[PDB]
Amino acid sequence: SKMIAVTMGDPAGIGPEIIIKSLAEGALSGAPVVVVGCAQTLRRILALNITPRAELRIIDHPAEASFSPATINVIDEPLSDPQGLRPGEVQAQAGDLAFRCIRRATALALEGAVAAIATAPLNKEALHLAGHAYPGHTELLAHLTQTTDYAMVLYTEKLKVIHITTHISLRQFLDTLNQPRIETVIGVADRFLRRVGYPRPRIAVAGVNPHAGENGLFGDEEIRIVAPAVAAMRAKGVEVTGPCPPDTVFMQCHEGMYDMVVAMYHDQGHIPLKLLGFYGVNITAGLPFIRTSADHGTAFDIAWTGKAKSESMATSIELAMHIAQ
Amino acid sequence: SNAMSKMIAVTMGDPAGIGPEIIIKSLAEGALSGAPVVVVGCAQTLRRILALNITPRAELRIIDHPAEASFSPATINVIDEPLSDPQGLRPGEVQAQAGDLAFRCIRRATALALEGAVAAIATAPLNKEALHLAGHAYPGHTELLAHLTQTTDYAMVLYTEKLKVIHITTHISLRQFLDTLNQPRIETVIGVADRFLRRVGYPRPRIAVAGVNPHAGENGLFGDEEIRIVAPAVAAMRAKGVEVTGPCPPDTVFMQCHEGMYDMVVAMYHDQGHIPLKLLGFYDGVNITAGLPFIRTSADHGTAFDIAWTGKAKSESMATSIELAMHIAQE
Ligand SMILES: [Cl-]
Ligand code: NI
Ligand code: NI
Repeated sequence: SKMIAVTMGDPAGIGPEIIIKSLAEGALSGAPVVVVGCAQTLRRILALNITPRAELRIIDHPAEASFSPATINVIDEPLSDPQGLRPGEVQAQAGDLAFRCIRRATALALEGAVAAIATAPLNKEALHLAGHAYPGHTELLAHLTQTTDYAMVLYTEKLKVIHITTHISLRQFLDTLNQPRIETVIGVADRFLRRVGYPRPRIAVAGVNPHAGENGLFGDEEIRIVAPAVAAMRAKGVEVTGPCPPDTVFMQCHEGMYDMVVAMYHDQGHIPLKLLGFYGVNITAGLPFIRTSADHGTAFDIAWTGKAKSESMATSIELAMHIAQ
Repeated sequence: SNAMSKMIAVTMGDPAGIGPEIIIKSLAEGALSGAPVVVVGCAQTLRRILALNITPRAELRIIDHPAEASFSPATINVIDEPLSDPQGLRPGEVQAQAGDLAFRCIRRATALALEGAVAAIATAPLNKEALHLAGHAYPGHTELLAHLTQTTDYAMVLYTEKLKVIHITTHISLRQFLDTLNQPRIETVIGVADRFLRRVGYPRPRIAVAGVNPHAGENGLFGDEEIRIVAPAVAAMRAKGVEVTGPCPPDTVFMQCHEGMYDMVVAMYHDQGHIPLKLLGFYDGVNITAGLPFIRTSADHGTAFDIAWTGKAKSESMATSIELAMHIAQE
């Protein structure tokens, strides 16, 4: 039984309650999931009657987990002051816990004690206040695993995408586009797909401009940057093609012509995925293990009220499990 | 005529291209057999195509005016706009007489649409080089139609029952889109969208405007086009009573429209609007040139001189464009 670790995230946010909701009932009840988090915090949430009931089984190591419906196995990573934590506020002890849970889960994944991680949201202000000077999970995970090259993947059965960049302006994407990064991401895609079991991954690389530039009629990015990256990776034995017209390449992948598309920018890849009804499926590819997450924040405005939806947390756990098993 | 609806015109386009054969295939059989469609084109060219046995059979009914049409299955009503030398025309070659015909059919059909004799035009493709060689200095249909109807403000619409999109920009580089994005154009396109949908019969169209940057900028974290250009356009049009909202995150706005939250999305650039439509299966690129005084449609195919007059060109997109023109024309 391949296990998933789930990190608590910021305990003052919605992470604790969406973890309990995800694991206490429904499809993931009794699933092989180990929570790395503050057990006392989980108990405070349970006492507020804002989630289904659950028994906690505290453990020291994933190999000591015992899975059953309505029980949550927890490796306790304690807050310094669990009873003093205030809901929905930026607190150093909360940012510190978010960091420590990621650190501990990462160590377990690197040892092979768990197969993958699914992360609950952290608050970057609190993370920084606690002395952890990372923009977010991605840079922290990269540091803890000595991973230089990584990229965001959206993963569904029929359409998979990996992104050259994500949360930057469209203009910045154009002004930073570069051949080394595209080659790197093609390589990350190939290794990622091999590791999920595709012996000979078929990868398509999207162009930048309409019609992939129509032979230079629109822009020069395809001839000067994208096509040379494709050629270099084809020479290195990757089954990669492109540049491909953006408005047909995702369609082609969805129809089974390719296993994954390399999208040039956030919306190029996100628009098609979310239209197909995937509004929990993001993977940080390139790390030594699979890491999933949801696109939502800590939601301090509603934290500890039971209003936050747990579906994206559950979807991220399900995805990690699916790939691991 | 014996139409039970408004009629539309179909223009032949460049006769040396695939226009003639895809018109015949569209109208001679299948869904549009007997439909209230009048072809404006060179009848002798259609007869040359029929004699090549590269299409289904069809009887031609030549007429002088749409009101004199008589619609029936496997018959095509044609207002004959003749080539200067129909028997000398060569398939799949740039020829002045072909460009001249393409122009004349558009001119004649436009006059009929403006007079109300037909309610829309669906165009077959023309060849720009031939159009220019015939002394008609236009990049293509859109500019020619805009000129003949004195239309300044227009935009490309993709139309399905669940997802409709109108474009700020289309065939330009992403960099040129970013360098030329301006508030007046966005206001104009919102206006074109509102008028188009009200005409269709949506008294209070719900229009969403897509952002430029991821998360529509995320309150400025990922760029400022939304704050400086797009949001002011939306506010200006809301002040004119348009039910317009945005800027919206690009990766959720098309999905929301598709789910029924909005009637139409204003897309900022070509791929932003084209990726979602082609993913849902609409790969033919049928589109409406919105803002003209009448409905005009077309498919995204060219003249395909490589296969012209061989019967290999697919007619499905032509048929879909005729069907869409006919449908939208009924409002
Ligand atoms: Cl109308
Ligand atoms: Ni995002
Ligand atoms: Ni196009």
